[PDB]
Amino acid sequence: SGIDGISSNESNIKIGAAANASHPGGVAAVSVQAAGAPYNAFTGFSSLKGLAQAFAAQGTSNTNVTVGSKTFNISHIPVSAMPPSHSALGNFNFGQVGTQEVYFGEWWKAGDTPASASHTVYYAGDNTNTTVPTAGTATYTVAGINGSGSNLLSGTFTANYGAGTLEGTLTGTGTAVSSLSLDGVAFNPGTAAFAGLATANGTAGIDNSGVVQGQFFGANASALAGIAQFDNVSYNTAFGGAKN
Repeated sequence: SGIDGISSNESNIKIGAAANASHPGGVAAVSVQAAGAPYNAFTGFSSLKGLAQAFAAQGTSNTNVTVGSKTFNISHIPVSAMPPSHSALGNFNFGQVGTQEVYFGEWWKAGDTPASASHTVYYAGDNTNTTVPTAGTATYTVAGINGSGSNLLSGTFTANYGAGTLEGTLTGTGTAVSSLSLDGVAFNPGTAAFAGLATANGTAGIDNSGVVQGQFFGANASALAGIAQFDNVSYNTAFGGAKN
């Protein structure tokens, strides 16, 4: 019980819980494993939102973005906008699913781009209260991050709880990925973790090498989050969704 999540490269990014919290295990956090001490500590995403607000005049941003009926708080933290002593922490773009304890995002090393091998995607959320129905259907409004803090992928995912399948496609402009389609993404009915394959289209053409991993979160599966990794790392994407 507590924070669950996945990173596409644990040499660069690990997810966990913020230490010394009022809710041990309940505050989603991220560690830049690519950095040495003291830059590799686990920092709560909530604190990173605060930094993205605090450095806004220098080029970071924190914005409540509406996608249909849902709000996704987006934090954009490029190395170029942060003081030199923060260069080892690298570049972040991440989102929060509403006010739920569910975060999803990406990272890459200082001096790299999202096309570089260090492009890493992750999600993190509190599993403590998660339950998933064993029957019926629901839809989610989903936002995706792919190499940008200003242009998001968006779409609707459909959860078939009786069949144990998650289906749908995200689309967007201004990112390497133009469309991302779940292929056989599935879960045991009544359980939270899902995985499968994916196909992206975009500025490099079709890439069907995608592997998707994620999970439902919250009472009655009020949210979901996950990652999609491809042979072409510029297509690596993190996503989060709120149940409609």
